[PDB]
Parts: sequence; structure tokens; C-alpha cells
Amino acid sequence: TKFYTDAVEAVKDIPNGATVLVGGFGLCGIPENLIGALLKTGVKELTAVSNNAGVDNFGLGLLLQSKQIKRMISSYVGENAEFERQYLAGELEVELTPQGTLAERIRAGGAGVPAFYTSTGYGTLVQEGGSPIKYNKDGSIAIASKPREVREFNGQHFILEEAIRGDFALVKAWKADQAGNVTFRKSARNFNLPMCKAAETTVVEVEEIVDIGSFAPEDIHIPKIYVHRLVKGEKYEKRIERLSVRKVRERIIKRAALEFEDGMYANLGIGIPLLASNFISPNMTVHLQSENGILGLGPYPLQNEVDADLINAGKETVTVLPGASYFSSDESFAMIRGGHVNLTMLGAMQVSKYGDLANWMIPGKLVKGMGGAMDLVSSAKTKVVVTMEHSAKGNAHKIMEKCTLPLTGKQCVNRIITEKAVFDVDRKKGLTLIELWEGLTVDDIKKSTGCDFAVSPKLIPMQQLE
Amino acid sequence: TKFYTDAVEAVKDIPNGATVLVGGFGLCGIPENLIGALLKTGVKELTAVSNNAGVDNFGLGLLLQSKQIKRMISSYVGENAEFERQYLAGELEVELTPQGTLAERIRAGGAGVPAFYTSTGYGTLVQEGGSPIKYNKDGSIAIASKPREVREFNGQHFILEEAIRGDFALVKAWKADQAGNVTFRKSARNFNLPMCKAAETTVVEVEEIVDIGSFAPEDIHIPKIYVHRLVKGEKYEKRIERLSVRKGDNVRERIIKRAALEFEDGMYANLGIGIPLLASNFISPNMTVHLQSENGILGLGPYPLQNEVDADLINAGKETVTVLPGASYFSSDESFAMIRGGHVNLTMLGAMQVSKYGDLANWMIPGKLVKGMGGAMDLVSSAKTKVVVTMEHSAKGNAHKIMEKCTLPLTGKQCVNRIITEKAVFDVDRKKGLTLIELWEGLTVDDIKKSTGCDFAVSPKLIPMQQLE
Ligand SMILES: [Cl-]
Repeated sequence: TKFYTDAVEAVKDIPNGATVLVGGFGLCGIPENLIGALLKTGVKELTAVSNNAGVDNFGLGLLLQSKQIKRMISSYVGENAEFERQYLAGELEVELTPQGTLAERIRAGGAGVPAFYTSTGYGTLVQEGGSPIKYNKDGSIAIASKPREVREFNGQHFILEEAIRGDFALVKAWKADQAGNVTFRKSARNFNLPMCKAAETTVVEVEEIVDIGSFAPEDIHIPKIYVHRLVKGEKYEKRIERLSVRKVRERIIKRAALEFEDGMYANLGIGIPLLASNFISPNMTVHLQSENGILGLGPYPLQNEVDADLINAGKETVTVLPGASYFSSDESFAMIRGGHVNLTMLGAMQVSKYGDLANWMIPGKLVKGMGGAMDLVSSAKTKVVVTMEHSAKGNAHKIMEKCTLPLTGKQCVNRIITEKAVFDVDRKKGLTLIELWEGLTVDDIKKSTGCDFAVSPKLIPMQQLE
Repeated sequence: TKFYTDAVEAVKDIPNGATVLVGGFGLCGIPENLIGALLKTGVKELTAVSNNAGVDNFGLGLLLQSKQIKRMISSYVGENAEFERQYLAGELEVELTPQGTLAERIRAGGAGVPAFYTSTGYGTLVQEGGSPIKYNKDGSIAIASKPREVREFNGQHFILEEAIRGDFALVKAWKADQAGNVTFRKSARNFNLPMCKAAETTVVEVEEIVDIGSFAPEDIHIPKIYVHRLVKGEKYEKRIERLSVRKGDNVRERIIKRAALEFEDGMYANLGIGIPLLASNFISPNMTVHLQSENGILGLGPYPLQNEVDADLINAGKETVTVLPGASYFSSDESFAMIRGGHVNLTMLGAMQVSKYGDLANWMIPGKLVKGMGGAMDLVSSAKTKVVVTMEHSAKGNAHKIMEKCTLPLTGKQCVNRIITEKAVFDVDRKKGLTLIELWEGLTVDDIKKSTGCDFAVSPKLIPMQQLE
């Protein structure tokens, strides 16, 4: 590990057109001093592999502001209007990649694996191709994504994904010893760990440099072999994107809250699912998983508990309960993709008769990326429960024969909770109405549902947890 | 995580014919109480996925002794005569699997990846098939290994490997908190970490149970989500297979002293048993060389003084070792991500045979040496890592070891970059072949020609062979 005192000196040899991996989840664990040094060097035409695009005026967005990035390989755009503008305008190329796939491909790229199989993205634009990579000025499409090869293993369909390797990696970490060993703090680890292994030259910035021997050798997160250039960061602004402090929808939330069991491992999506966790009994123990690499999510912090290094999947500041753990992004999606999480509960725009899901794209309106949504529904072992309003504007169908919006996954939903009904979903037999809201009838549900359904002989009135 | 006080209660529901992953590198990090419970239950016909077979009378060897294992999926047999016997006799089925491939397949099995590609085992019996899985009573092959599909990526050949997943995993760990989170001590981590993620039911035994909050959350090695059943182990014998402690002819010494010139300052190296590891003694104190061990250590130091000895800290040869300041420990899957990814600068190992273009044979002598390949096939798999072979120039009866084509089973194809012998030093190219770059004093190019089974170019800057004293 070569030590540097000046960050510009550490990155001055990056060529134009280089592929650069950039650590960070939102603004959590971003290499802000190295990004700052790239503004000064002015290197351009970069293919930046990064999970998100930061915000409009910070993180990776700064390099979009200076037009130094040609292509983005990312999972979620988020709250970067400049990102969205440049992409829609035809100025920026963007490969929207499932977050777990992005993580595993970076890992493969550092672990000598050229390609591997995953069910994430099967039956979607990732697999079929045609995902817009570049737009023309006129509004038509310039570059579209190529299909991924499909292959069946053990009665199930998977797609082939190729390793991602960088010319450079720009990495943020908490501490480094004088030998070059590195550690990360809380959820600031995310993509920084795998990216540190998947590039020809890895440049790491750290908040503190400690003595050799300071780390327990078991607790070194990235061994020195992976760290090629090390710099102590001059300025750390501890920026927080979304402060979240503590001091008919309600119907869906209270029914969703009945999905939680004692000792359950759950990943809850933004909105209704996460709000349902408030109604969990104190006597019930539910461990909440976060895809950015946390197990054991707690409530939002009090003012004094706030931390830039600890955010949830929605980029909101959070806390952790006792017995929580932190891990890398590759590992978080190994967790998710392996079916280790008992319940995934997320919102939806559309569900089909056999459990196809659409919840990430509305063409020419919502193109922020899929995030970890496609990995979260990929396992058959994990119970996927959808929470949504029954019908759309003009009483248009959301539950239907076939989805009209782009798919997050095929035959992946196990249960649908709405304000009117609760449905069990089967991949072969279709929908079964198992709970019905009081005052409504089976005929009311039929004319709010775009496909037919069986009725359970033990149909009960819909439950609520108060 | 369900806590148990009795180990037999934790494992009593394992069915006959089950596939069971078993943690451990040799006798380092083995689940000895769970293995002990399996003796009592008497479950049989198991397919045991384990890196090694322990020893004759301990670890996984105990279950071989009781004939409870039908098939072994392993990388290295080692010092277990009973295994070798049962395997050769036709009583035991054995899939010899490259250690890093075994590690990555276990990982894939826990991470939702059904298959993936690797160059490890290409051009060998792993890829081409025909590796003996079962022998007949007459000594013929009853079951042979099937071929692996080959595919080219970026101008290079790789083989497809499928995920390994267990019905059960038997795992040894250092400490667990009351929440079920787990940690490992030193090199006892090895295969225990990945195996904890790749089974339907994972059963972990630990030396100590601490309270929740004892671990820094960043430093939890296996989060509770992976730990299904936890037991505090009753007895820990701290067994050491090979005690090696600190207080060889001139021809070997010659190879060692030239091998020692391969080390550079700031180099990352993985050194094999024998000559390569001995060459590390000759490294200058002013030179910093970080030694990597495939069982999951970076920063190997010398052998321990009597009081420094530790059952949890051994090298790839199963010998007790120490670590230098700034060392780190990691899982097996991670160690071979390291190796397979070309992160180690120099791999230096012994060989039985090297070919003109760098094919290597150093793991099998049919009907004589069938202990498995260990991590040897992964160690030569990367093009980024300089592979340097250290060996005697010729064999018994002045038979060739450097030759046109290897006659022994291959560790890898076109994977050796340099060959150091007591007579010569050769640069090896995959396209152009051998080039004599150093020549031992007193010998001539003609002497080398009649000790070498293929032709070779001579360097115009051929120097006398170097020695570091
Ligand atoms: Cl995201």
C-alpha cells in the first residue's frame, strides 16, 4: 500500500474513458475527497460504476454537473434531478442494473469469476433486453440493453451475468492502519468493500490512520492486499440526505402488520410495509434487514442519535437495535437472493393472476431504476407480500390477467393485501380471496379486479391489528 | 436461533442419506462435539462435504471409522490412512474437488447462485472427467467423474461449476452472543463461515456464549440470520495435528537460495510446502514480504516458540505457526477469491513435472499418490499471478521432469512462468516455450539438453545462477 498526503496525486493518472468504481450508498460511505480530486484533474468520458448518483450537488452528482461522466452503471437514480435530466436529454448513458446483481458482478470481477447465474431480472427488461441505455435528442432511443442468456437449473430459470472490473476504484473507509489494512463504520461499508477488490488500481480514503496492531486481525474488513493507494481525507462534511428524527392506507397498514411473526426476518419496503412495523407488539421480536447491509433495524433516531453512516434503504437516517450486524452489499444480496429473509413486503403498481409484479418503471414517467426490488422477489423460499390500493385512477385495474407495466419479476408474489381484500397467489392456480373487508361483497371485488379468482371456503372478514 | 444445551438433541433429526457440510481445515475449526453427537445418533449413508477427512482417529475420520459416511466431497485427504484405505478399497465414494472451487460452490449455494465459471481445473480431470469417484472391489473404477462444460470468456477457457447446498451444516465457531451472532478465532474460520450459509439447517457449536452487545456490530462474522441452532460445546480438546516449534542437502539448499531471490519488497506471496517456504528464511530483514495462507491468513510469520503455540493458528501444511504485526484472518471462500482473482503476486510451489509451455503436474501419481489437489489448482489458475516452480531437475534414473508433455495428471495447463532447479533457471512462455536464463556454474548448455525432455531457447544474457546467502 502506497500512502499519499494529497488526494489529487493519488488519482492524477486516471485516463479519459476509464471505468471507475465509486463506493457509496446514497451519501453514506462516499469517497468525497477523491471525487473532489477528480473535479480538479478534470478527467472525462468516464464509465462510473456506482450504486447511486449521489444528490444533485454532492457525491457522484458533482461529476455529472461537470459532465466528466459518459456512462453510469447504477441500480437507483433517486433524488438527483440533474441525473434524470441528462439521462432523459440524451447526454448521459445509463445501464440500470439490479443492485444485488451489480454487487455480485463486482465481486465476481475481483474473485476471478467471469460470469455466473442469477434469477434476478428474469422475465424483465434486464433479461429480455430493450432497457434504455441512451436516448436520442429527439426523444427516440439511441442505445438499448442487450438480452441476457437464459438457462434452467433445477426446474427454474436463471440469467447469465458477467463480471464487472474497473481500471480504478474510489473507495471510502473509516480507518486504516499503517500496514494498509482497512475497516468500515456501520452502513458506510455497502459497495466499498467489494469494489475494493474489483479494480486494477484501488484508491482508498480514510477518516483516520491508526497504528499497526490497533485492529484485531479477525476484524480487518479489507486486508492490505486489496489496498493499493491510501490517503487520509482532508475534509469530511458528514452530509445527511434525509434527516428522519423521532420525538384507507391505515387499513392496509394494520392488516400488513398481521404478517409479522415472532423471530421473523423481514425486509420491508418504503411506505406502507415499513409503517406496518410500528404496529408490531413489544412482546414480538422481528429482525429487520436492510439491503444496504444492515440486520436489526430499529426506529428513527432522536436528535442526539443521528448518524451520517447509518441510513436505511430509503436513504433515511435510522438506528439499530441490540444484536444488530453490518455487512457488505454483495453479502446483503447473498442473504436476500439465497432466500434467508422470511418475508419481503413491498408496494406494487400492478400484480398479475399468477404473481407477476410491476413496481419499478412507468415508461416516459418513472425511470429511476429498480434498486434491489428485483433481487427481493427472486427467491421462492422468501414469502413476498404486496401491499397496495386495490384499484387505480378511474377505478382502473391494478390486479389483472397480465401486467401492462414493466415487470419486476414473474410469478413472485405470494400474497396481495389491499384495503378491500386479501388474496393468496399461486403460480399455477392463481388468486384466492381469503379475507374480505366488512361491508363489501365478492361481487364488489370482482368488478375491481381485472381477472377471475377462487373464493376460499373459510373466507373471514379482514383482520386489523390495533 | 434456537439454543440447545445438548448436542445430540441439536442433531438427532438428521436423516440417513443426508448431505452434511462439516466445518474445518484439518483439525483447525472442526465441530468435534457435533461430530461426537453423530456417533451417538448413528445416522448413516451421509454425503459429507468437508475440506479434509480429519485424522484417522479424530474429526471426520471418526465417522469414517464408524462407516457412517457414504460419499466425501473434499479437496485433500492428507494424513488419514483409514480414508485412503476405504477409498482405495471401494468402500467410500470420494469427489476430489479443488479447494477454492469447493469454497465458491458452497458460497454459491448460500448466495442464490446455481452455477458460475472458473479456470480452476481446466485441462485436468476435473474439466475432462474420469476422476475416480468410486473404485470396485477388483480395483477397477466403479464411478468416474463427469466432465465440466467449457466456455471461453475474454480469450480464456473456464469451466462451469454448480452450487453445493446441504440438508445440514455442522459448524464450529469461537463465540456466540445470546442473539445468535457468531465469531471465529484466527484460522479456525476457514470453511465454517461459507458452510453456515449453504444449508437448510445450520447447527453451530461455540466455545463461549457472551451477552448481546459484547460484539462490535461491524465485527460479527456470521450474523444470526444464518445461525438456526446454537449449542455450547461441552468438551474442547484443542488437538494439534502437527506440532512445529522454533528453538536438507546442498543441492536442495541450492534451489532454496535461488528461490529466495524471487522475493521483492512489498510482495504478496503464497509459498508451498518444502523448498518454497524454506526460501522465506533467506528474505532480508530490510525486505517486507507478506505471506498468504489458503486456510485464510495474510501475514504469516515464523514457527512459534513453545509458549506461542496455538491450536487455532496453523499454516496450509497443518503446522502450527505465528503471524506478524498487521496480519488479518478471513474465510476460505474469501481466501480463494483472493487467490483466484490474481491478487497474490507470486505463487511458488514444488512440482513433479513441467511441460514445454508451462503445464504443471504436482498432485497425483495414479495408484500411489491420491491425496487430492488441495488449493494447488486454484493457486496456478490466475494469469496475473507469477507461478514459479521449484524442483530437482531430473528424476530417478535421470528421467525427465521437464518435458514435451506431462505424463502425470495435470494441476493446470500453461500456468508456470518460471522453473528453478539445481542446474538451471527457465523462463516459460505459453506460446514460445522454455528459455534458459540462468545456468549453474560448472555446467554447460549441453548438460542441460540431455537432462531436459524438450528443446529450449538460450538467452543471449545467460548469467551464472544466482544465490542469496
Ligand atoms: Cl438504492
